Amino acid sequence: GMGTTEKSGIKEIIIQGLTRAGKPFRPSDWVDRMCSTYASFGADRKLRYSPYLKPRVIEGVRCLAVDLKLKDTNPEGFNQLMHFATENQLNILDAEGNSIDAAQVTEI
Repeated sequence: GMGTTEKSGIKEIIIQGLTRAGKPFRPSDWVDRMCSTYASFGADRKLRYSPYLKPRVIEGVRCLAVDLKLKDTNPEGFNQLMHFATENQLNILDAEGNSIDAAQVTEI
């Protein structure tokens, strides 16, 4: 804010389920889809949502937390996950839940 916020040390982010217009995106299971989308069967024919991805609730809105470690191991995956925010125009937040841009993330 007209001060030194030259980058940060963000290591977890939260894609809000609420748009830049302040209204909540649909379907309400969008958060559940992004888990499935990166899941796999764990050799026992049950799906296993990967650890780098979990639902939340904040201010009553659902939203999806994302671990930045996934970018180390599969940067393409996390990239496409970030892009989904820009798609539905969701408020990209950080670990505290301040509204940020994706440039503050995929450059660490």
